[PDB]
Amino acid sequence: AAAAGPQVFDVGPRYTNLSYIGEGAYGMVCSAYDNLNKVRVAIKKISPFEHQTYCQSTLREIKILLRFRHENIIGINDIIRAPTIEQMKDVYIVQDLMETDLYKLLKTQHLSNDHICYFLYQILRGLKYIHSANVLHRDLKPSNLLLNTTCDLKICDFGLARVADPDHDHTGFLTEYVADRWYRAPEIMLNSKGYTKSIDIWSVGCILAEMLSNRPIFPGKHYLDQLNHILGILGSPSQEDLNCIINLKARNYLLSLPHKNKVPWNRLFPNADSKALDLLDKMLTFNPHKRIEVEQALAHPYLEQYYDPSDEPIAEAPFKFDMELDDLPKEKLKELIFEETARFQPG
Repeated sequence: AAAAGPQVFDVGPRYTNLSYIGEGAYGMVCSAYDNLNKVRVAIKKISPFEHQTYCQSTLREIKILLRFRHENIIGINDIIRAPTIEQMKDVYIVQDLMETDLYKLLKTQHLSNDHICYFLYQILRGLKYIHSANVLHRDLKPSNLLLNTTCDLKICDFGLARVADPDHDHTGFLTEYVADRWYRAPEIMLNSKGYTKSIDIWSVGCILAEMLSNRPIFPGKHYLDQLNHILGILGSPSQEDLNCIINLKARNYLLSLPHKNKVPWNRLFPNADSKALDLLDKMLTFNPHKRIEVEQALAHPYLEQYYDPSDEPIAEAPFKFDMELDDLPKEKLKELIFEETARFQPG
């Protein structure tokens, strides 16, 4: 067994010359030389079978990523696992090596207006496809946008992804949420479980603002501070937008807040392309009903150099039904991961 930071990292014969490249969610990530494609690849070791929760996320991410085929979504090249359920303790997911991500890039690098435009285009092109598959990403943020040396962008990390369920999206005030606070739409704190496509557009809006300045636009320190950051820039919601929040604890909370006026995008982003700010305004709209749709954002003037709807494909095979993974035991989820990974096996 090849070892890395002496743990097992046992990746076939086909993957040699291993380099540790950090610790992801369900285990260790390395780069490795692929002997059959003569390219270096990324390999993620996953060890989830002890915990029903880890099995859930692992299965959901593998099902989604194996069904999707899109230039702007990370693909699975290979899956290495034992030939039997009994011997399967770990799963290794092989993907294209991406030298960096937008989080790492924004920490040190100024983006040109052309880079911001091209990166935003790729994000929306990939999100069009996800949404067309009736899937919500629910955790879009810079660190989940992988980049290579020629600025190709790939969305990753479908750990929080769900089948869209706009009809069952309503919930109480202060409902607990897992996804990164700074990219959460205002409605997640108010009355939304985040089962509508408009939650992803909000996160993309936050990412565009972060690309314009190299700083998060809404870095809230706690759940309610996230709302104060949002309303500090957008201003107090209008009567119309409030009238759409029927939940009394959420409405009366917003009514308790001192009045705030909007901060103009051009004051926050004096260097920014006016078209980028128009589109940003439309993405960071408080009312999710009035928020711009992914396809409208691709059609916005800011993206007119790239916009080509014939080359912005939609999914052949949407997830029409909810993935009822929450009440399956560990053991069934391990069998389903085994079945889902079976196409990569010799034979």
